[PDB]
Amino acid sequence: GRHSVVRVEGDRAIKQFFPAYRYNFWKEAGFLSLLQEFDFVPRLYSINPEKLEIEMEFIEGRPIKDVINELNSETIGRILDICRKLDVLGIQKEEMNHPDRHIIISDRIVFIDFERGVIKCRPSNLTQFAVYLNSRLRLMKNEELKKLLREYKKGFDDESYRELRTQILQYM
Amino acid sequence: GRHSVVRVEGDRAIKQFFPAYRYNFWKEAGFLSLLQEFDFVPRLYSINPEKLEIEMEFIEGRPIKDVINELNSETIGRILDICRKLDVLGIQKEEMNHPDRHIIISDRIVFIDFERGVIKCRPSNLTQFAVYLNSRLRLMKNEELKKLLREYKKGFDDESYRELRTQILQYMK
Ligand SMILES: Nc1ncnc2c1ncn2[C@@H]1O[C@H](COP(=O)(O)OP(=O)(O)OP(=O)(O)O)[C@@H](O)[C@H]1O
Ligand SMILES: Nc1ncnc2c1ncn2[C@@H]1O[C@H](COP(=O)(O)OP(=O)(O)OP(=O)(O)O)[C@@H](O)[C@H]1O
Ligand SMILES: [Cl-]
Repeated sequence: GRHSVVRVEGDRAIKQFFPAYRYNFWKEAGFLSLLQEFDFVPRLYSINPEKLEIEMEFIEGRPIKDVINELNSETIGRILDICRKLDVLGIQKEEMNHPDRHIIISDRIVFIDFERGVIKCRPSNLTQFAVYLNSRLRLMKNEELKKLLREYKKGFDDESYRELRTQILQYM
Repeated sequence: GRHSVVRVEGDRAIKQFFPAYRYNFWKEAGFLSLLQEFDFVPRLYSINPEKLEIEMEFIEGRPIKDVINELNSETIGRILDICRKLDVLGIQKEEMNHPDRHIIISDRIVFIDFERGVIKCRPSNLTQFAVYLNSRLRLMKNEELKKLLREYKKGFDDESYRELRTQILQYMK
């Protein structure tokens, strides 16, 4: 169930939303704009509301699904850090338990696809990503995971994050 | 000390940010985009990051600074409702205690200037705007307002919004 068609021209990815998804067009544009101050989203080049088209930087890399088993704890911690950033910012990207196509890995790490984003006081980017990570790497038992995730969600502060971070990385 | 120059071509306001305020260009673009589903912001037409330009709908109306003392309580209540809507959405627009130039009034009510916005769990749109209103209309003592605004921030649900809305409007001439 897709909301858009993405084509590539030169160095740009052009995402054209179907007309029934104008709502998602604007959230994609909005959250990409609000995240330009950081290095973990594509550069945004243009919006065209009449065509529901967003033109942005094409990110060269591998999607997380193709290399998840080869990522070192270095790189996993950098991804966890980005999720924590989104949590702190108030942006619930959604589908972070299925980031398969939406984390692009090279020398850098870039997230794509913000069209389902919503603003939330306590987003679920880290906890959703943790579920995906445990499903793919089988780092621990679900109950142990929910213990750590309930601890982070209750505290939702840097201390609670640093504890959860090191605890996920230790299972690697 | 402004962050931009705004010019008008046809029915469009074109806001061009100075290069030192690229950061604010993106917040203006972002929050206008996130608010296009609502009718109280300009339509956004285009962004040009190389020029730090945003092209948007020109809003015809009178700025609130020019009509505040003549606005009726129904109209004030509509403005309060828009501040509440931003509160519920999580968008702190900032400078709502100096909205003089940034609320444009006609048959409709439209807010402009989101370049200083920030996401917050409990924004201060309504609480800042209440201070502007008390400064211009002299509704009550500063201490009374401050109690009412803390009660709103403590509750922050629809019922406690309605209470603060009523408490503010009841004092109007
Ligand atoms: N900036 C980009 N750089 C590189 N590849 C991109 C970029 N944007 C999109 N793509 C590619 O295009 C695909 C489709 O884009 P995207 O994932 O944003 O939408 P989708 O999930 O297919 O559709 P929707 O979310 O609208 O239902 C991505 O999975 C990715 O392979
Ligand atoms: N969409 C619009 N429709 C009509 N007039 C507009 C619009 N956008 C801006 N203006 C006019 O241009 C003026 C300047 O724009 P704006 O206040 O957004 O930016 P600014 O002068 O850089 O302010 P600040 O530095 O406080 O952000 C406004 O006070 C208003 O008179
Ligand atoms: Cl009246």
